[PDB]
Amino acid sequence: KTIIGIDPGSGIMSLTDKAMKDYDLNDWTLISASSAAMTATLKKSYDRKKPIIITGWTPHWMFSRYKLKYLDDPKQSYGSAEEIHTITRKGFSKEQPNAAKLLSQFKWTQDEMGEIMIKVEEGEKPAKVAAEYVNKHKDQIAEWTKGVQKVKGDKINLAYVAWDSEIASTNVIGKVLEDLGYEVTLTQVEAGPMWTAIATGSADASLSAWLPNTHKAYAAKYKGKYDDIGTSMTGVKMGLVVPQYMKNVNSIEDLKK
Repeated sequence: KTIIGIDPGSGIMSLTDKAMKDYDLNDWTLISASSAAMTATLKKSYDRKKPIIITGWTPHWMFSRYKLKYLDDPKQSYGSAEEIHTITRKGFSKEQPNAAKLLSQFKWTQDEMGEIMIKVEEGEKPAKVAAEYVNKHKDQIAEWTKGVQKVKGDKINLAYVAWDSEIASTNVIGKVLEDLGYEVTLTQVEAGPMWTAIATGSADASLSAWLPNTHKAYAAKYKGKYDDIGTSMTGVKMGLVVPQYMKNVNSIEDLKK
C-alpha cells in the first residue's frame, strides 16, 4: 500500500502530497526516490505483473516499454492545462540576442522527444543520440534556427533537472547550439536550485519548466526576476500511474477501496 515517486523537491512531488489529501488517501505513503530507481522498480513489477502506483507524466519512455494508464481526476489535484517551457535569466535576450532567438523558436512534440528518450534508455549517450536527431529531422532544426548566425564560441549555460524528458531536450539544444560555435556546459541541479540559478544568474537559460501549475511555487517565488520566452510543448499530462492490467482500479478514489 504505497506509491513510488521521483525527486523530493520536484514539482509533481508537491502535487502528490495535496492529491493524497484531496482524495483522502492516508493509510498511503509517497516514496521519495530518483528517476533512476522509479522505472527500475517499475520493470521489477510490470514484468512480474505486480500492482504498482507511480508518479507518472507524459512525455515519458515508459509509456512505450509497457502498456500504462492514468487514473482519472475529478478533483483535479494535479491540474490539467500543463506545458513545458523555456526560461532564461533577466537581461539575456539582449546580451546574446542570437541565442535567445534560437531558444525562442524551439517547439517540438511528445513523440519526437520520446524518440531520443527511448534510445537514451536503450543505454546510448545523450550527445551521440542528439547528433543523430539533428540529421534526421533536419528541417525542424533549420526553423529552430531561422535567422541564427553561427557564433564564435560565446559560452552558454544550460542548467537542467535530470528528468528523462529533460535529458532529451537540454542536449538537443545542447547540440543545435553547439552546432553553431557556442561552447556548452550543462549544469545538473535539483528542481529548486534550478530556478534559483536562473533568477540569480548563475545560469543563462533553462529548458526545464513545467507550468503554470507543476512548477507554480517557484514561479511566484521568483516573479519579475526571470524571462519566459518560449513554449516547448503544449498539452502535457501527469499524475498517479498504474500498469494496464489493474483493470479493477481506474481512478484515484478507487485506489483505496
